[PDB]
This record gives sequence, C-alpha cells and structure tokens, in this order.
Amino acid sequence: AYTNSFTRGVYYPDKVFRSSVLHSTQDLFLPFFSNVTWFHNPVLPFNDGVYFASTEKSNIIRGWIFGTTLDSKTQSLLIVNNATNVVIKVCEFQFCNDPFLGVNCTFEYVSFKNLREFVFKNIDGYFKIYSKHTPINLVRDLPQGFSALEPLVDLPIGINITRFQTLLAYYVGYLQPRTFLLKYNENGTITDAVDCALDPLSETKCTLKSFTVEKGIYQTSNFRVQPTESIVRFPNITNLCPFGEVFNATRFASVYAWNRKRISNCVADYSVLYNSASFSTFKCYGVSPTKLNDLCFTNVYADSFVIRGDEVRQIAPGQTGKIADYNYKLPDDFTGCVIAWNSNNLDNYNYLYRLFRKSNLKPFERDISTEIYQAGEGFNCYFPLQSYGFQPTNVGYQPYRVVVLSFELLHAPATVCGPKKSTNLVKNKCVNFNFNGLTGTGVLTESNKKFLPFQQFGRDIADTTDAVRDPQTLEILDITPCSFGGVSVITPGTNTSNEVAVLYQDVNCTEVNVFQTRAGCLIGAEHVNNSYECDIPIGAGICASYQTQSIIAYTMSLGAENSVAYSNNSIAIPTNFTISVTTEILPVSMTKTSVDCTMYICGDSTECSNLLLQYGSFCTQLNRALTGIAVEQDKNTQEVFAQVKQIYKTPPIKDFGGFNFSQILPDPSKSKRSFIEDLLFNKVTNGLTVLPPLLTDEMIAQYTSALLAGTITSGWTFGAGAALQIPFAMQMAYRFNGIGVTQNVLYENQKLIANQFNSAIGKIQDSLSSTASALGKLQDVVNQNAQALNTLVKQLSSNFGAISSVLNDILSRLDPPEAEVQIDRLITGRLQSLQTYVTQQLIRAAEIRASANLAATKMSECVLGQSKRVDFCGKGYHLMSFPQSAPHGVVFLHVTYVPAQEKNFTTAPAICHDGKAHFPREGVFVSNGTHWFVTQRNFYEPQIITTDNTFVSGNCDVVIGIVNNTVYDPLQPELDS
Amino acid sequence: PVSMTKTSVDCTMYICGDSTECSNLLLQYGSFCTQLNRALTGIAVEQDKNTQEVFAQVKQIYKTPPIKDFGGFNFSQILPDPSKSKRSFIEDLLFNKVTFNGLTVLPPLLTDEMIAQYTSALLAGTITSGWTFGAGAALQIPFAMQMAYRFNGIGVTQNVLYENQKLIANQFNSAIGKIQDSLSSTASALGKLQDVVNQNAQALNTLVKQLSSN
Amino acid sequence: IRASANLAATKMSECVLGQSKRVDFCGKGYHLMSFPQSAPHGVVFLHVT
Amino acid sequence: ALDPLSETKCTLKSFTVEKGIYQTSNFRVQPTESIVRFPNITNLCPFGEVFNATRFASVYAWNRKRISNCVADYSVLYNSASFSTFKCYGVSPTKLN
Ligand SMILES: *[C@@H]1O[C@H](CO)[C@@H](O[C@@H]2O[C@H](CO)[C@@H](O)[C@H](O)[C@H]2NC(C)=O)[C@H](O)[C@H]1NC(C)=O
Ligand SMILES: *[C@@H]1O[C@H](CO)[C@@H](O[C@@H]2O[C@H](CO)[C@@H](O)[C@H](O)[C@H]2NC(C)=O)[C@H](O)[C@H]1NC(C)=O
Ligand SMILES: *[C@@H]1O[C@H](CO)[C@@H](O[C@@H]2O[C@H](CO)[C@@H](O)[C@H](O)[C@H]2NC(C)=O)[C@H](O)[C@H]1NC(C)=O
Ligand SMILES: *[C@@H]1O[C@H](CO)[C@@H](O[C@@H]2O[C@H](CO)[C@@H](O)[C@H](O)[C@H]2NC(C)=O)[C@H](O)[C@H]1NC(C)=O
Ligand SMILES: *[C@@H]1O[C@H](CO)[C@@H](O)[C@H](O)[C@H]1NC(C)=O
Ligand SMILES: *[C@@H]1O[C@H](CO)[C@@H](O)[C@H](O)[C@H]1NC(C)=O
Ligand SMILES: *[C@@H]1O[C@H](CO)[C@@H](O)[C@H](O)[C@H]1NC(C)=O
Ligand SMILES: *[C@@H]1O[C@H](CO)[C@@H](O)[C@H](O)[C@H]1NC(C)=O
Ligand SMILES: *[C@@H]1O[C@H](CO)[C@@H](O)[C@H](O)[C@H]1NC(C)=O
Repeated sequence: AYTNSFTRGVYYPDKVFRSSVLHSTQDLFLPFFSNVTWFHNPVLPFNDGVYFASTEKSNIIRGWIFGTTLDSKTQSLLIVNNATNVVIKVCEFQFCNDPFLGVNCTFEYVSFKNLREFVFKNIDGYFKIYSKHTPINLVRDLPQGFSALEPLVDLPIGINITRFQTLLAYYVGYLQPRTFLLKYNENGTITDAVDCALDPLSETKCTLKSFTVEKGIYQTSNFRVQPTESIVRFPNITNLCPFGEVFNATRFASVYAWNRKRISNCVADYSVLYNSASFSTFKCYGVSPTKLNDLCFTNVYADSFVIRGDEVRQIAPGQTGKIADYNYKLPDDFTGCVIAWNSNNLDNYNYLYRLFRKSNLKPFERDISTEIYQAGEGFNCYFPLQSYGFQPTNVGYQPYRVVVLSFELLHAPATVCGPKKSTNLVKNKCVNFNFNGLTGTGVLTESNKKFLPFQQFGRDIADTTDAVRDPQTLEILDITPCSFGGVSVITPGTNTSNEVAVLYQDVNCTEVNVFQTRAGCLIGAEHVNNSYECDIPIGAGICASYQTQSIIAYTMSLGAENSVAYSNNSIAIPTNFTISVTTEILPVSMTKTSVDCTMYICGDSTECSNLLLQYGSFCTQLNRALTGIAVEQDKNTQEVFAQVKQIYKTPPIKDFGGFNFSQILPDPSKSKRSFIEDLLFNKVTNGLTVLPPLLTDEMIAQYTSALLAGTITSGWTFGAGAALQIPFAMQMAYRFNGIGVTQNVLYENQKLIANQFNSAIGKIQDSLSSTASALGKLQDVVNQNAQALNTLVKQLSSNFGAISSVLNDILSRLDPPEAEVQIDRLITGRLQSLQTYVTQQLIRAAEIRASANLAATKMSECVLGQSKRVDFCGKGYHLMSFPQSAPHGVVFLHVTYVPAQEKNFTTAPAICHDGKAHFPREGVFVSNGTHWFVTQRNFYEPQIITTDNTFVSGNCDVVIGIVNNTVYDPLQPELDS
Repeated sequence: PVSMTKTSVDCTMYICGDSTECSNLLLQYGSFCTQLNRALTGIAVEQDKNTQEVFAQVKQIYKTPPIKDFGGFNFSQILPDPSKSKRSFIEDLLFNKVTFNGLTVLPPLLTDEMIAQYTSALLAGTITSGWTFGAGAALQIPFAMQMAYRFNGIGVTQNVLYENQKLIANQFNSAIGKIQDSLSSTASALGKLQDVVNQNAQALNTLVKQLSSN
Repeated sequence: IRASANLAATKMSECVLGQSKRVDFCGKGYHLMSFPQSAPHGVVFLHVT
Repeated sequence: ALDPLSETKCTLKSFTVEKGIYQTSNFRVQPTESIVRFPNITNLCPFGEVFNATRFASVYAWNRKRISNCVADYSVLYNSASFSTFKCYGVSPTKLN
C-alpha cells in the first residue's frame, strides 16, 4: 500500500543547537517520496531501522515487541502504561505465547484528531525514543507539513533489533543510510529538509548546501556502471596439493640444512589449515591469514626447519640474531606467512646451529660447512656447529618448530590456486572478473594481439594489466573498464521551476525523452534543432535553456549573424552616439589574515610545541610567507590608491558644467562616501586574525574621495604634476580630441551630452542597485577567502586519519607514547592543510596582484590620465574613468564613446581636381550620391573639401580608385571673390 | 600559448578509485581531495574563461562576400577554405604540422570547428571594416583606405602608399607565400605551443606513473 | 598561461581589434595590423610591420 | 628575555635591527584558573542499599543486581570506619573515582 511522504521521518541527529545555519549529516533516515506500509500484528523486519507513524483514536495500541527473535529467547522490549504508571524495559519477563498483560531484568525503568509519530531505535546500547503529537483534520493519508521527532529520553538497554510487531491503522517505513541536509531556523528548530538521494535537483541542492540553488551546471557525483555479474577465471589445475606432506609431515630437517621444495601444479586449500588450532602463531605479512583461500600464486617455495623458542621473533623480515646472522636469514621485504606450532609436544641431540662465520648470508641462501672455525685445521679451531639442548626428558627452553610459506608473487604461468570455481565467460559486460587473482571491472573482448608463447599478460603505461591470457582456453582478451564520469545536473533555477535535466559526460545512451550528443547522453532535455544564445554551457556547443514551459537543448548561437556589406566603394559613418559606461569591477586586495602554528594547530599545548620544534623552520617560514602576503596586500593598496601625494578637495560650488556628480561626489552625512559608494557598501556584504588594513574603511574612503575629486576637478594635470584646474567643458573637449573628434561638435552637443551623462549615471544607479552581478568578482573573492578560512577551520574538526580531532580529548585519553604518534599524524595532516591553504593564498595573492597591477595601470593611465588603448578602459573609444571605493576592490566608471546612428555613403580612396591627387589631413572622403564631402572618422561632420583639410600631391594616373572632384581652398575665394 | 587541455581529474578516481574502503579512509582526511577537485574544476572553468576572453570578444559572426576584392591582397591562405572544416590553408597546415584512469579530458566549450568560426568572424570583420567592427558598428572601408590610415598612424603619408600600391600588394602576397613556405618547412615556429602541450602531457604521464610508484 | 593569455587578449583587442602604437608590442618595427589564425589550444599572429 | 629591543634582536638573528615593525611572539592572556561543570548529583544510585546496606545474603545465594544510572561515591568507603578493612586489588584505591 504505497503513500506520499513529503518530509515525514526526520529526527534530530544530536543535541547541538544551531541558529540560521544549514547542516548536512548522514544517518538512517526515511527517504523522501518513499511509499511506506499502510495497515488497518505482523512481524516486520528492522533491517536498518523503521520509521513509525501511528494514528491512535482510542489508545488501542499499548506497546511493541522489539528484537531479533522476539519469542522470549533473548531480551525483548516491552512498554506498557496501565493508565497510572508506565512500565518500560527490555526485561526478560515471563511472556505468554503471544506476549500481553492481563486487562535477567536489565533495565529498571518501572515507573483523526492527533497524529502520533514514533521512531524506536537503539544505537551503541542507548535506546533513542523519538515522538511527536500534533493535531490534524484529515483521514486520507499523511498531511502536508514538516515535523522533527525529538528524542525525549535516552535508555541504556543494548539489544539487537531486526523484527518487531504492533500490540493493539498505522504506518511503518524503513530507514536507510542516506545523506540528508537539515535547515535550522533562528529559534533553533528544523523547518525543512532535502534528501539528496531522491532526484538530481535534490542532489544539486545537497552539493550546493542551499535550499535555493542558482541556475547553472554543477557536478554532483560520478556515474559508474555497476557489475551485473561475477566472472571467475582460473586454470584447470584441479590437482590437489600435498600440503599434508609439510604439515602432517613426520620428518623435518634442521635449520643448518633447511630443505626447500618448489610447489607447482597444485590446489592451495588453506581452509582447514587456517581453521586448525595447530598453529600457535600465524603471522602473515605479505598476505592475510583469512584471505588465503582466494589468492592464487604462480610459483611458491616451502621451507622446513627447526628453531628455538626465544628466536620466534627472528623469523621475520628485517630481523637479526644467531640464526638470522650466520645460519639462515629472511628477506627484508619477504612476502608470505610464518607458521610456528606449539611443538613442545611434537618436537634428541640432533638439531644444529652455527656459531661463527664470515658475515651474513643472503636471504634463502643455503650454506653448508662443517669446519674452518673463526679463530679457535685440527687446532683449537674445530667443528663450528653445536647441537640444541633438547631431550625427550626435557616453556621458553622447549622446542618450537617453524614452517615458512615463502609466497613468490612473481609474474608467471599460474600453478597453485585456491579452491575456487570457474564461471562462464561473458563479453561486453562490466562484471567483477577474477583472472588468476587479478580483479576489477571491465569488458572482456576478443583481442587481436599476438602474444608470444612465453609472454603471459600485457600492460599499459599505467602499469595496469591491459590484456590477460585466459588460462583455461588460450586466448587473449583486452581489459577495458566501461563508461564512467562525473554527473552534471542542469537546473534552470528553483526560483522559476523544479524540472531539471541530466548530462552524462562522454557516455553513449546505450549504457544508461533521451538525446545523445557529442558530450555524451543527455537525459531530461528535449533536443531542439533551433539555435539560441545560451546561458548554461553543456559541452561542444550544446546548451540548455528554459523556454515555453520546458527545458530546451540546442546548439549555441555563435552570435547575432550579421553579414557585413563589405565592398569596394561603400562605407558607413556614425551620425549619433551614446555615452554608455560599464561598471568594471576588479578586486585589488584580500583580507589580511595571519595564522600562528600553535594557535591554529593545537593552541596552548606544550607537547605540541615540543613535537613541532623538531619540524625545523616550517613555522617561521609559514609566518614569514603570511606576513609577506599581508604586506603585499598593503603594498597593492598603496600602489592602487596612494598614487597622488596631495589630498585635493572640491570647491564649495558644484557647477560641474551641468554634469550631476552628486551620485559620485562624497557625502559627509555618515564615511565621506558617494551615493554609489554607499550603495556598494550596502550591496556588498582560532589563531586567525583579520589584521586591519593600513588604510581602514574611513581612510580608504577619504583617499578614494580625494582621487575622484582631484580627477573630476583637474582632469589629468593633478597626476601629471601640480594640479592645474581646468573647466570640465574643456576637459571633455580634450578627451574628445584624444579619440579623433573635434571640440566644435561637443560645444554644439553640450547640453544633450550633459543630459545623456546624467541619464547614464541614473541608469548605472538603477543597475548597481538592482542587479548585483557587476560586483560578482568581488563577491567571488570574498566567498573564496571565507571558504578557505572555513575549510582551514573545519580541518581542525577533521581527524586526518587520527583517532579524533579534539587534541584536548586526545591528550587526556591517550598515554604519552601513542599520543606522540597520534599528535604526529595530527601535525602532518594539519600542516599539510595549512600548507595547501598558504600555497593557495600565495596563488590568489599572485592573481590578485596581477589584477591589482592591471587596475593600478588602468587607473594611473585612465583616471590620472586618459587611456588610448582599444578596449582597455571599456568597449569603444575611451574618454575618462571615475573610481569608486569598494570593499577589497575598486569600481570604475568607464566613460566611452559608442556610435549609434549610421548612413550609407559613397566613398573613394582619393580625389583628383586638376591632375593632382588630394588627401585629407584627418578625416574620410565620402559622398551622399550627388555632392562630395569630407568628415571625421568617428563622427559624421560633413564639410566642404578645403585645402585647410586636404592638400595637392602627385598625379592621378597611378593611383587606383581615385575619382574626379572639385576642391575648395579657403584662400581661393579670398583671392578671386 | 592560449589554452590548456582541460584535464579534469576526480580525486578518488585518481588516487584509489573504485574502492569503498579506501574512499572511506580518504574521507577521514577532511576535504583535501574535495577542495582539490573544486580547485581543479576551477582551473578547468578558468581555462574556458580564458578561451572566451581570448576568442569570443565579439558578439557577431561576420562573413566576407563571394568576391575576394581586397585590393589585390590574396587572403585565401588566411581566409577559411569552405571546400573542406571551415579552416584556412595556413590554419589547416598548423593543424597538420602539429598533431582512461579517472583523468578525463573534458571537451572544450569551444570545439575546433567553433574556434575556426570565431577566428573566421574576427579576421573577416578585421579585413572588411578596419577597427570599426571592434569600436562600434561594423563600418566597411576600402582596404586601400585602411592601409592609408595605418600608414598615417605611424607617421608616413599615404601618397607613397598610393604611388607604390602595386609593389606593396606584391610584397604582401610574396610575404604570405614566404610564410606558407616557413610554416610548412620549419615547424619550429610552433615550438612554444609544442613545449606547452608536451609539459602538459609530461605532467599527465608523471601523474599516471605515480600510480606505478610504490 | 593566464598571464600570457591576458597578454594575448590585450594584444588581440589592441592589434587585431585595433592598432597598437607601442613599439615592439606587435612585433619588431612600426605596427600596422595583425591577423589571427586558429591553433590547437593556441593562436598565431601575422604582424604586418 | 630582557627587553622588547632584545626580543627583536633575538628573533631576527642579528645584533643590528633596522627600522620597521616585527612580530616576535604571541601575547596570550593565560587562563587564571579552571572551572568544571557537570550535571547535578541527582539520579544518584541506590548505593546506600549496597554501601550503607543493612542486610546481605549467603555465599551460595550470591545474586547479581544490575543497577543503572549510578553515581559512585567512593570517598565514604575509602574513609569508612565502620568497615575495618579496605584491601583493594584491581586498581589504586585513591583513584577509584
Ligand atoms: C592430518 O592428520 C590427521 C591425523 O590423521 C588427520 O585427522 C583425522 O582426520 C580425518 C579427516 O576427517 C578423520 O577421518 C580421522 O578420523 C582423523 N584421525 C583421528 C585419529 O581421529 C587430518 O585430517 C590430516 N590433515 C589435516 C589437514 O590436518
Ligand atoms: C541621438 O539619439 C538620441 C536618443 O537618446 C536622440 O534623443 C532623443 O530625441 C528625440 C527627438 O526625436 C526625443 O523624442 C527623445 O526623447 C530623445 N531622447 C531622450 C532620451 O530624451 C537624439 O535626438 C539623437 N540625435 C539626433 C541628432 O537625432
Ligand atoms: C542629481 O540627481 C539627483 C537624483 O538622484 C537629484 O536629486 C533629487 O532632487 C529632487 C529635487 O529636489 C528631489 O525631488 C528628489 O527627491 C532628489 N532625489 C532623491 C533620490 O532624493 C539632484 O537634484 C540632481 N542634481 C543636479 C545638480 O542635477
Ligand atoms: C546630398 O547632400 C546635398 C547637400 O545638402 C543635398 O542637397 C540639398 O537639397 C536641398 C533640397 O531640400 C536643397 O535645398 C539644397 O540646396 C541642396 N544642397 C546643395 C548643396 O545643393 C542633396 O539633396 C543630398 N542628396 C540626397 C539624395 O539626399
Ligand atoms: C546480538 O547479536 C550478537 C551476535 O553475535 C549476539 O552475540 C548477542 O547475544 C545478541 N544480543 C542479545 C541480547 O542476545
Ligand atoms: C569592386 O567590386 C565591384 C563588384 O562588381 C566592381 O564592380 C568594382 O569595379 C570594384 N571596385 C573597383 C575600384 O574596381
Ligand atoms: C546600407 O546598404 C546595405 C546593403 O544594401 C543595407 O543592408 C544597409 O541596411 C544599409 N544601411 C542603412 C542604414 O540602411
Ligand atoms: C592569388 O594568387 C594566385 C596565384 O596562383 C592568383 O591566381 C590569384 O588571382 C590571386 N588572387 C587574387 C584575388 O588575385
Ligand atoms: C554511609 O553511612 C555513614 C555513617 O552514617 C555516613 O557517614 C556516610 O555519609 C554514608 N554514606 C553516604 C554516601 O552518605
């Protein structure tokens, strides 16, 4: 009986208070939209926890029986209240056949209209009961709303639970170990949650840690093709190996003449050998004592010899002693296991050992000599070998026999495998294959490789096995894992819709409305053959958008296709223009953070200081790097603002040629900042210390005010040298003369361009107030700094592989010896995190210093002067820039010249009047069809062609494209007329 | 050098991919490979941003008329060839003279054909309208007049240009021919890009052989 | 690569999209105009000087 | 350890210190004392029924009593005069708590 579950089945993960923050935890929860079970006393499993939703009207339900067997075999839960006293326990009470009450006791706790939810779970021996009583007027199903079940009391019972039944309309679900995102309000309660295991939209919400995610594409997880079956491939070597001939062996040799037997064409069944208690010690180093039955070796050696009791530790890689020195030594990197019995009962003057010898012998080497003593042939120097002091009449002095299984894992034709069963071979199906111990996921295809009779398998550059010769049937098969890649979700924005699309990167649709593109398989978006200017990039020019509504998938429009009318004698000249300014925001500085080794890592810890003193000059180096970053931030601030020595002020009058500067002029009402600057300040908002900048908010506002005021009052002379005041009209005239247009058209168009600049400042006001995307770079820099800080802090809460993350707990819990290595691991992890942080900080400082040098050059050559570089101070011919203060950044007001209206005109490369070619001083030769004119390059100012604008030069029968014309000469009227 | 190959490497998939126990053990290291993945995807999106800022600086794709009347200046060596992708002779020569373990190379947002189209738009608008296509509206201008203004930009009068335009066009054409000869014979011109891509491939091969390291 | 890419974007917006007057910025000699061409992960210029 | 000038000289590894500002150590107000906060003595074990108990059982009728949520006051037993002997094996009698 399926049913909807909006948000029910949520409980507090712990007893920690949180205010207006989002915390994500993983615990046994009821997934969203997970149909539960509806009823109207079945024993239902408790595999991973169940969520209970009860609808009681007459208290028909009194209790439950929780456990695994729940048949009076183990302790079973009982909770009853006889209307006056509540009895709660897992008490081993004398339950009836069907346990009830008339209408070994470990826990002594013997004390519709409303929806009663319950969560009965036990973890780490402490029973956690959750409950919630809320009214409702509905009888169909679970209603709309959210409720977090509160753990009222903790009960130390410590009982297993896998089955349960109801003792009497109720609902039962199932908890699963999924990732959940919880939201806490200002009062400290949970209002809503998001399960990021439901759908890609919730996955995106989960990976962004926000209930409302912005429109775009985000990587959430990795799409992996799960193995559909399991292939076992081993050769037909069913010949059982006589391991009894070495374990049940009645004969063994001494250590001085240890015999070795090569083992091949065998079946290694380590099951009975491992399960037998005959092995007093089973110390496997290269392999595992329990994982022996599944491995398969190519060739191994078996060595048998006898050793004393105290020398058992000497049979190990990297050991010394009498035997390990002069009789028999093991490899320092020996792989295998050592078998030593309590042979006191099993294993007498015939066990020998060497005493004197030249030097150590190589591992697995056999040296046999019965003469040539060290110092003291028939002289004092004699038989250098003595027997052990054993006897059938004779704990530590008793003999212990040792056997070593030297497991040689060298690449060779497999001969000794474990007792595994081979399966049929499938192809083109990623499964859990096992080729002579080699496991993995991939496809088994018939390869065309020509393996040589001795070469067994192939490898790639990655040292991974590329091909494997099937040991049963001699064929060559390639190993190639099938599709995998990150999962990217396309969300148009939760503020608009909740319909999303999924993009599989470089995966064909045969493996996972379905569309296949160059980037892979696209699911959730309908393919569209049309083209639009997209916003969410998909890959290879594919794009997604939300239009009339659904998600459309299309190839991107490379731009508004405008085939130009290029020709030999056609030209267009601007007649109207718009003074449009662009808010170019460039971050210049960062938060001057400083970090101390002790305070950050394990502040106020003498043991920490003593252990870190052994790490050398890491601390002084890191502190020097961070102080250098801080002083470099200060130097960038100086180089970008403190470029003018004197602080200029505006006159009491504000007759700025009709230009309204009140939005850019400082306001002393507060911080002497402008209106735009005030809005920017309003629209932009442990061991670590935020060092105050050398120029704090007030001083930096004062200096930016000085900069912009000196600019608007004196053009560029204040930066060139002594500040020479100039009228703003003449300043605009010079800025115009700096891009190739004369001042006459200005002083004609003055009132209209003043009104245009005013309306432009107003539109910039509106934009900077409404759309906060212009300050996106500053917001990203601030968020990156805050995220790096939060990461550096949350690393302090991570374990770094240690037992815990609280140094206080660690030092109060662990003994000094183990605490040394634990704090060493902690120092390694925390110093690695701090090194990553400081390297990323130096990287961000390098990029911010690049952008800061760019901003200083821009301001020193564009505000202090006038940039002439194309597209350096905004699109189009640049006029002037006005700076504005910004938190850790700078805002520019790039006054640019942009053409608006054009006209088609007939042109010619030159004109000929009397056999001589004429050329303009500064302009363009054009015509409107019947009369010829000459005008500027960036504005249509048609004038008669005067010799004050052209000149006579050369001839006309060598130049191409020249046309006839009549030239004006401002002295020729004077002479003739 | 302009862009890098977009090496996107999943932290887990590289270090000990396809292992639940090892992923759980790496989870104990905080957000080392999480922050590392975020930083590497930041490098990827930043490379795409660089590609955009270096190529997609215009919002209009321009095309030249079928008549290649550029005043005698051959451009088919630099103008895209529609007989094949939409790349030019020099571009095709450059494409010809220069040629699976969790390290996935994400395809660029701007593929080879789209980059060819961007380059076509840019150089076509240039040769057809001087600087007006970048300043404001694309105001077409005679190429001879454009050369005249360029010469007036360095301090020489266009009179000598129009007297010696035949020889100047011949010199530009012979320079295009010599540059064809060079970019076809001596491939050391793209040595910078070759060393960049070789450093990228060497870093990748080092990262791969590290899995072979113990 | 990003510093050289800012350099290349400036060179293009100043030399293809316009005409730099900085000496030794668009190649040796007085600059006239440049022409970009598609290159794998890169770009080349034809600096007319 | 004498004066800030000497502190700068000793942290800069030199006898001559040029003009400037230098960070020598970390000034930290050390904790003046310690404070221990823990729940009430409530939820106290019925240890009076075993420690100050009146009646006990025989040797062959030793029954186990699983008492839960207890507070182990051992000072009274450590200093008890009504109990003549306090011989303690498993741990140290002074660190029973
Ligand atoms: C090693 O030798 C012992 C001694 O014979 C073997 O144990 C006997 O085990 C078999 C197997 O079931 C029984 O049928 C016999 O009855 C056992 N002997 C006695 C006296 O009860 C043992 O199987 C041999 N192999 C190993 C690996 O221990
Ligand atoms: C250049 O364009 C501007 C557009 O802003 C023109 O200004 C407008 O003139 C018309 C007259 O037909 C008025 O109706 C509009 O209200 C004006 N715009 C604003 C914002 O007030 C300007 O006239 C154009 N220049 C020329 C010479 O035509
Ligand atoms: C500059 O523009 C501002 C608009 O931001 C003008 O201020 C307004 O002035 C009028 C007339 O007194 C008031 O009714 C408005 O309330 C003002 N605006 C605001 C937001 O308060 C200012 O007068 C302009 N100055 C010049 C010299 O043109
Ligand atoms: C090209 O420009 C000329 C110059 O203004 C235009 O000639 C004018 O036409 C008006 C008609 O209303 C006459 O009153 C003027 O005397 C003419 N000017 C001259 C200098 O003769 C001419 O009309 C324009 N051509 C077109 C097709 O618009
Ligand atoms: C819980 O299961 C374990 C499994 O070995 C078992 O030993 C234990 O006795 C069980 N608990 C109870 C109360 O029986
Ligand atoms: C430009 O091309 C057109 C195409 O028809 C041609 O008529 C004209 O003569 C050309 N220009 C010159 C100056 O030859
Ligand atoms: C100039 O002529 C071209 C080609 O006829 C045309 O596309 C364009 O719109 C004309 N310009 C104006 C301003 O009408
Ligand atoms: C380009 O050069 C070739 C030489 O093979 C010539 O035939 C062709 O006419 C030239 N292009 C133009 C537009 O003149
Ligand atoms: C136990 O009894 C003795 C004797 O009256 C008394 O001193 C002691 O305080 C009692 N124990 C406790 C925990 O009060």
